[PDB]
Amino acid sequence: MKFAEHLSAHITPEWRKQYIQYEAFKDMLYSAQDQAPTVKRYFAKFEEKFFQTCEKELAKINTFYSEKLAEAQRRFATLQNELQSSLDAQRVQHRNIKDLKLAFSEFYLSLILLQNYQNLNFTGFRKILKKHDKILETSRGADWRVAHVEVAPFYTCKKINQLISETEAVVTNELEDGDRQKAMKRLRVPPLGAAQPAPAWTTFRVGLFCGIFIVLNITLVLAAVFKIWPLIRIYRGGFLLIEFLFLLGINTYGWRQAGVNHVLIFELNPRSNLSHQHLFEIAGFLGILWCLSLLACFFAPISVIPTYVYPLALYGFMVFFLINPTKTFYYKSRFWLLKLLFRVFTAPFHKVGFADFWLADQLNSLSVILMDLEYMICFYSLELESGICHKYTYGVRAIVQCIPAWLRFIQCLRRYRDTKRAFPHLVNAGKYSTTFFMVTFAALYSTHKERGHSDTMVFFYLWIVFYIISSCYTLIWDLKMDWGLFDKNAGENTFLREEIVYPQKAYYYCAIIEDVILRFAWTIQISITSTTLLPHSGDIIATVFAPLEVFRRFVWNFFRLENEHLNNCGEFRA
Amino acid sequence: MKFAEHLSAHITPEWRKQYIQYEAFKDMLYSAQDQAPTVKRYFAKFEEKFFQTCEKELAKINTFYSEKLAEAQRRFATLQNELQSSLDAQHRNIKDLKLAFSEFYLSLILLQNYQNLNFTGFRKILKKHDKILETSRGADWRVAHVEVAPFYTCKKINQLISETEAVVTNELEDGDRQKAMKRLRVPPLGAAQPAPAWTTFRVGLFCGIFIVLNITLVLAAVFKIWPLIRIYRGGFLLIEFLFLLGINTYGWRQAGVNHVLIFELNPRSNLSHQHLFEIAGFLGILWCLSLLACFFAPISVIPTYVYPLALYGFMVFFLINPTKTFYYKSRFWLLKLLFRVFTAPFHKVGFADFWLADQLNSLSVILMDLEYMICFYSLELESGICHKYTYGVRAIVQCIPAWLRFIQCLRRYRDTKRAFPHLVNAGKYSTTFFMVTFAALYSTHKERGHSDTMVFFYLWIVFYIISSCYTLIWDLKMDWGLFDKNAGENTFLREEIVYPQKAYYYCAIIEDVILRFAWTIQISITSTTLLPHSGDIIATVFAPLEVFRRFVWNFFRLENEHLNNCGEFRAVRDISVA
Ligand SMILES: CCCCC/C=C\C/C=C\CCCCCCCC(=O)O[C@H](COC(=O)CCCCCCCCCCCCCCC)COP(=O)([O-])OCC[N+](C)(C)C
Ligand SMILES: CCCCC/C=C\C/C=C\CCCCCCCC(=O)O[C@H](COC(=O)CCCCCCCCCCCCCCC)COP(=O)([O-])OCC[N+](C)(C)C
Ligand SMILES: O=P(O)(O)O[C@@H]1[C@@H](OP(=O)(O)O)[C@H](OP(=O)(O)OP(=O)(O)O)[C@@H](OP(=O)(O)O)[C@H](OP(=O)(O)OP(=O)(O)O)[C@@H]1OP(=O)(O)O
Ligand SMILES: O=P(O)(O)O[C@@H]1[C@@H](OP(=O)(O)O)[C@H](OP(=O)(O)OP(=O)(O)O)[C@@H](OP(=O)(O)O)[C@H](OP(=O)(O)OP(=O)(O)O)[C@@H]1OP(=O)(O)O
Ligand SMILES: O=P(O)(O)O[C@@H]1[C@@H](OP(=O)(O)O)[C@H](OP(=O)(O)OP(=O)(O)O)[C@@H](OP(=O)(O)O)[C@H](OP(=O)(O)OP(=O)(O)O)[C@@H]1OP(=O)(O)O
Ligand SMILES: O=P(O)(O)O[C@@H]1[C@@H](OP(=O)(O)O)[C@H](OP(=O)(O)OP(=O)(O)O)[C@@H](OP(=O)(O)O)[C@H](OP(=O)(O)OP(=O)(O)O)[C@@H]1OP(=O)(O)O
Ligand SMILES: CC(C)CCC[C@@H](C)[C@H]1CC[C@H]2[C@@H]3CC=C4C[C@@H](O)CC[C@]4(C)[C@H]3CC[C@]12C
Ligand SMILES: CC(C)CCC[C@@H](C)[C@H]1CC[C@H]2[C@@H]3CC=C4C[C@@H](O)CC[C@]4(C)[C@H]3CC[C@]12C
Repeated sequence: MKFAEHLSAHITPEWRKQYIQYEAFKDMLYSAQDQAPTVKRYFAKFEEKFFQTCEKELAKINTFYSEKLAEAQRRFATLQNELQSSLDAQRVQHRNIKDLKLAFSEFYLSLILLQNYQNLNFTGFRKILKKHDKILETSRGADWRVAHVEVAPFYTCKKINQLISETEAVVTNELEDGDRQKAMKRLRVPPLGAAQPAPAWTTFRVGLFCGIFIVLNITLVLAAVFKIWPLIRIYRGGFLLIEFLFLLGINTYGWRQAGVNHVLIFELNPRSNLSHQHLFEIAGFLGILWCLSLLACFFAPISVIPTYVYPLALYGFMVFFLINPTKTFYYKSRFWLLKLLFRVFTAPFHKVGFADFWLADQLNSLSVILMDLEYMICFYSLELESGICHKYTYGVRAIVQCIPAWLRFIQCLRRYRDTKRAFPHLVNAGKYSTTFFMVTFAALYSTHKERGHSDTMVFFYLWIVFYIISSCYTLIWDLKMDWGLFDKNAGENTFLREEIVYPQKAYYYCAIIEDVILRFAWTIQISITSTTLLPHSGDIIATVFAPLEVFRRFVWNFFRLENEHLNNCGEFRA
Repeated sequence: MKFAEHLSAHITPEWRKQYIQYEAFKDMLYSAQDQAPTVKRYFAKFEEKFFQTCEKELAKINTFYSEKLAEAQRRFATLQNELQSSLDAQHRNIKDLKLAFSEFYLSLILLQNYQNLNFTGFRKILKKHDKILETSRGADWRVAHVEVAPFYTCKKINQLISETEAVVTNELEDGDRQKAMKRLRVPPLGAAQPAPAWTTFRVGLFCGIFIVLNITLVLAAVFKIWPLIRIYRGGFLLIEFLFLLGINTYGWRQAGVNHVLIFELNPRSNLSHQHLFEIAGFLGILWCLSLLACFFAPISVIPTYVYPLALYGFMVFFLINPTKTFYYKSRFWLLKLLFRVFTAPFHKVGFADFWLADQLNSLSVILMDLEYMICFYSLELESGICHKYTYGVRAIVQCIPAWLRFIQCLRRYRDTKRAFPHLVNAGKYSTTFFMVTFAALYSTHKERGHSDTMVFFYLWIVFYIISSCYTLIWDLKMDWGLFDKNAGENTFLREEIVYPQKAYYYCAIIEDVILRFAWTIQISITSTTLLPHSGDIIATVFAPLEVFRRFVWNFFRLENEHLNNCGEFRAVRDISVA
């Protein structure tokens, strides 16, 4: 019924510019009919111009299809050579054959993608020429389609069908022991992008969890206004995790809408990947659990059950929700996340891909959870001078604060060793080491504040200068090296890059301003939380700023993924 | 992919028997493949049997297609005659003719979809046979017979469709093709149309808020001047009825019961079950908020009694909102149906009017609560004067829905002139009048020294038994069409059942048996003062049960009505223009 929306929803992002400009053709036809008042001569001239544009688009489609055909043939030849080599070779062999199977599946997916490209282009050409015929009341569009479009190489080439059949047969005969069902179970390509909406049950569950979360938040606010353990420092981590999951669902939705191929960037399975709806569902469920635990703490209806059981259990459930061996709840994604976390926490011993660095950055923005965990350990170790945990600073607190920065710094060092490109990796390593310097100097100042060493005023100046250095370093890296903004090629996009996938420039400008403000706020919050510093209002400031840090990292995720998709800023791809 | 499910979802329900039996062919293919051990000759014999079955299916499909095409041509001829008559006459007539033309176009599109689906199924099943048998003879059979069958080689339907579009856009749309193809487009129909994502999200959000608010209300009641039960029972029953009606719509869609045709709704624009669910969720959210405000009374200045009224007022406004928003089409249709029902004698009784009258019969508790709240406001504002004593107006208001159904049955008898069904139904509704009147007489005479109260008590018990038996028998035999003599396998049922499980039918029968007596007891208790102590609690408990019973009854009555259309192969409405 409507081909503009169906097409745009089915466009392959990386090939967006190579499809027929159906919307442009619509605008051209509508404008031509709008200016219609000699008159027949003008109509004939418009017809000639329209069909010249059609020929140009058809030629573009043909050249793109020919290039993709050559690429697919080369890929098939390479895959056959690899299969022969693996067969000659036959733990390591199993991994090799699995990688070969994955490569064959990816190549088949590419063939399906280009077949869909061909079908969509032909359908768009036919529909636009039908619209031309209907608007201009002429039977010449069909003649033009039959004369050239019907005989165009892109529509008359069946090499892709033969390649698909050959790939299927080869996989079935040399990778699945002659079973076609198993081969097609992995080769089949379901609808991609936004073509397949999320299940109705998933959306209903997301809505149910959102409603329960909203009502429970209202109830919590009412209980707090009306109505032994620090509840803020125990529940801030959970609240931040829920907020991060919700903002990550928003990030995934925006990436899908803007054509940012985060599936390829994150190296996820394109045939089956988690969507924003599932992230919203998980965030809503975790928020429901968090709200229930906090309400139980506020009320404690059961006396036999101590209050401290409620927080622990909540966070225990969360742990049990992530390390569950059973294949019940997002098991594929949960196992992938577990592997990524293991790689990140063992950063120097694994090659650093985009996913590892991205998760390490997320942890950098989520250090408050580790700080709260360490504070809970301190509370259970000593407090259970009364408030000794938050009144003094120790090295363990500083190293716990710097753990995410340490992980990122070691990742950058490993990347430098692997690639030897000193500039980016070492500049990023220094950016992360500014965090170590700032935290150490803040801890020294806090320790010296208690005793009159006479060298506490000099430790404060060092902390101020290193705070400024770290803030400027992080902001510059975020604006220039992460988002790729402030580029010379952006003639029409001031303070941006040449190409921006997102619709509005206001998004980018507000992002720059918010990045600066919340970078300063994040540095301040890290300074406050790492050490005693403000002994009275520090906790409130940290609690207020941590959600702002999560929001800043969410916007940063948006723009970092955008830059990575447009330009290989992270150099994680060939 | 998954062509069996696609065929099941896209088949026209009334033509279910007339499609290619894809699942049956799959069964034959799988059974033959498993039975494979002389092997080649056995395979050839199975292939011959499969081709014979395919030939039978092709002949049946061709015959059905020819019959439907002939019906379409006759309908087009009649429509052209009506158009000529209208031209000779030359607003309501033009609108009715436009509706008839749109319905004919819908029927043509349905027949074309039937043809395309049958051909695609024939191709898919023959491809499956080729794959399983490792032979290409099925493709040859498809080419020789399926691709040359009259049902697939006849493009007369496309020409008829084009002629219909031209006629509509010329003689009705004033030579505009934009107004045409908007009245007659036939978007995806049946269960093949997914509901909007935002609608599902709103349904979920409303359900979650409703659940949490209900939990809060229960906690407040268990841990923390105006009868709240009477005030809010009507609203709770309305919310429950809306939720169960959404369930009814979902089940009708899944089972293929074409409620759209039975209710005479527009096939192109239908209210999905999720829309009903979200409406019920929002109404329940408002009801829970009002109840919580009554309980806690957060605003001291605002009196408690304002909270319910407002809610109900909003509810009324929600139904009365003249603005073209918030299901304005469905709301206006419901308002017209209600106006027809409450003025039954002066309007022709369709299925929708009788169905809504029955729904109101199951929802008499709302009217009773309204009357009680009128009495309380008039008199109370002798403690409990309204509750302790009853009057004739109470019984009359109780019998109102039964009066509506009885007069509808009388009108149906007057129109059709058939005396069995309509007058037996009228007697079954008059039993309610007798029972209510005798209950009221006994309750009135209990307080006074009539000296014949026991006689009226015995009369009330006799007529209560009579009414319960009458309603139960009518529900089981007439409404649900069960206990039919032609039931071969489905004992105590009819020959053909649209729902997957007969256990559902048996459980529904038992539940109706119990709940008809429960509903009669509830009506007796509410209408009079038989049980002044526990009567209110009994009525409150029974009213949701009455709504559940009228939900199950809706299921089975709609199934029974749809089976008649299935037998008649009537997939579209019969439009008459005056
Ligand atoms: C400081 C303390 C800890 C801080 C928090 C730690 C971790 C959470 C952070 C990020 C989660 C991953 C975000 C994915 C981003 C990429 C885009 C995308 O959406 O990708 C998703 C990946 O889904 C995920 O990874 C899971 C999403 C998160 C679910 C949360 C589970 C519960 C966690 C409990 C918290 C644990 C600590 C206890 C509390 C103290 C695509 O899924 P797929 O199925 O295509 O996956 C690929 C699978 N193949 C390749 C085999 C097909
Ligand atoms: C004693 C009090 C009685 C309580 C009220 C009981 C029932 C009213 C609701 C529904 C009855 C009709 C249902 C028909 C069955 C098929 C399912 C379906 O609903 O399908 C619908 C038909 O139904 C409806 O439109 C029902 C409308 C529902 C709107 C909600 C209004 C609620 C108002 C609340 C009242 C407040 C009272 C409180 C004061 C005490 C099909 O949708 P369409 O878009 O094809 O509609 C047709 C529209 N064309 C003709 C243009 C295509
Ligand atoms: O509205 P009408 O009745 O006057 O004519 C409509 C009709 O064109 P027709 O006369 O056959 O040439 C549709 O064809 P159809 O789906 O049946 O298909 P096929 O016959 O199978 O090809 C077409 O859909 P589409 O197929 O191009 O998506 C639609 O385009 P529209 O919504 O604008 O959407 P856009 O594509 O421009 O975004 C036209 O609407 P209008 O142009 O607004 O008036
Ligand atoms: O992703 P992979 O292909 O690299 O690895 C697959 C492999 O196991 P691994 O993780 O390598 O240790 C399969 O068995 P395997 O070792 O005999 O290997 P082969 O496929 O013969 O090479 C296993 O099938 P199973 O026995 O559980 O059913 C499957 O599990 P699971 O997700 O539940 O998926 P399902 O199979 O249930 O769909 C894994 O994922 P996927 O194939 O993508 O699905
Ligand atoms: O590869 P497989 O074996 O897993 O699936 C095959 C077959 O299933 P099988 O195993 O024989 O039982 C078909 O029926 P099915 O299982 O979905 O149906 P049920 O619902 O159970 O009836 C399936 O869909 P479909 O033809 O019915 O729509 C079709 O897929 P696909 O490429 O989309 O074919 P096309 O639609 O584009 O023609 C494949 O046909 P082959 O070309 O012969 O390989
Ligand atoms: O569609 P019909 O032709 O069968 O009936 C339409 C007709 O109502 P009638 O019976 O004559 O009283 C229109 O009034 P009219 O004669 O002044 O003018 P027109 O020449 O038709 O424009 C009315 O306003 P309008 O929408 O068209 O401007 C429109 O409302 P509806 O679409 O609901 O509302 P919205 O689209 O605004 O939300 C009705 O659409 P139906 O939904 O199908 O009933
Ligand atoms: C108050 C100010 C400082 C905060 C910074 C502005 C916020 C509101 C801006 C910064 C980046 C923006 C996002 C950037 C990209 C997208 C993807 C798009 O498909 C939908 C909108 C969405 C999701 C934007 C929403 C608004 C947003 C979050
Ligand atoms: C009270 C005791 C004796 C019996 C209770 C039986 C209830 C649970 C039975 C009676 C009628 C049944 C319904 C009959 C028809 C359908 C439609 C189907 O597509 C889904 C199930 C559904 C919705 C059934 C669910 C179960 C049901 C509601």
